Amino acid sequence: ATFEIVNRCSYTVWAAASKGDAALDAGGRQLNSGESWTINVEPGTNGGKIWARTDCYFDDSGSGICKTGDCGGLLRCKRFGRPPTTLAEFSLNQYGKDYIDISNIKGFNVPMNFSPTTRGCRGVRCAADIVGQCPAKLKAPGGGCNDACTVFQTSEYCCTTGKCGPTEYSRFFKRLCPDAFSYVLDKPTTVTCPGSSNYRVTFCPTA
Repeated sequence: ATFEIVNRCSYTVWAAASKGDAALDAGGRQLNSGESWTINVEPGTNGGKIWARTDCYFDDSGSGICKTGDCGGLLRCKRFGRPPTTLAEFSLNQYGKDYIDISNIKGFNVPMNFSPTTRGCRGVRCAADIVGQCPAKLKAPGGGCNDACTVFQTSEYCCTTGKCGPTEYSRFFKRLCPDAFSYVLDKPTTVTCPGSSNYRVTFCPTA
């Protein structure tokens, strides 16, 4: 499957793509404002994620650091990124269908639209100014808006036991972005697409 990743932000981002235990395609790449990078994701990929990283510095070997979404200091991500990270999430060719969503469970750093470029389903978007409106206690000093689990490490925010409910913090993310997961047990906003659909992830779709 192809995923065209487009940076419409006025700032550079370093896109990342991983399924947690491996990179998807090259795993990461710099996208200056306006640039597009198309990756190929193997059919059947389960639990894949794409996200933006901000304020990165990498040496000639591809090692360094980003202020949001850093994946073990690598330009080419092999693992998931450090919160806060707005997440485009997908599982492909799962009993014949693809499943996509956007999640704020690991916080928010950059607004995004995640849409199919082929027919059969709609896209999802979280493009509100979550960082600007972020509750004081969730503001990440390194940049972005942290989720409450990251900040407080409680069973209720992290849904450790699996019986958690919505919280004042999850409701903030949900109010700003109704179409993205705000906590682990949020009413699903996952979209079912035809198996083997193709997609486009756009950072700063509206601004």
